[PDB]
Amino acid sequence: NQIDLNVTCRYAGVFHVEKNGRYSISRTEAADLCQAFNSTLPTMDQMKLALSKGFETCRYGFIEGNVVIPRIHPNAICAANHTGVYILVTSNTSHYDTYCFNASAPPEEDCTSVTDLPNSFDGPVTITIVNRDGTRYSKKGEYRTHQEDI
Ligand SMILES: CNC(=O)CCN1CCc2cccc(N)c2C1
Repeated sequence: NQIDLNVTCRYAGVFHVEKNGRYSISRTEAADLCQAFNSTLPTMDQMKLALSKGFETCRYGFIEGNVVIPRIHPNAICAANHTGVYILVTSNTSHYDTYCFNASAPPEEDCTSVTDLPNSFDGPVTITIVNRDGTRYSKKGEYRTHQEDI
């Protein structure tokens, strides 16, 4: 009973989280996941500021209201070569990664590891934070508050 959470650097408090390295987070689960990081789904304005500080990914994820990919450099296989906060318009499906926003993070690029899941609750799941440099932090708990997500 195990979940990997792959996390990025924070940029103006905004970071990306993948569950088990595959698109697998619902909108409800996304909010709960950010809450476990003492974070919220970013607003568009928060994401735009993060982008301006150097944030980009090649993965769709929830923010408040939309599913997006922040892009700095044009890449043909990431958001069809777009730059800026690319907004997903048309999709059949409901499960993505998520972005999260931590107000207490540093104001610009913070490429240190994440070493805590401070607001996880009691539960049976081994949850492992996996940093891009491979650094891991594990704890037993839960973060999902909606039954349909478990
Ligand atoms: C096109 N696919 C991607 O861009 C996936 C990027 N993933 C790849 C897997 C991974 C593992 C640990 C931490 C992080 N941030 C990541 C990021």
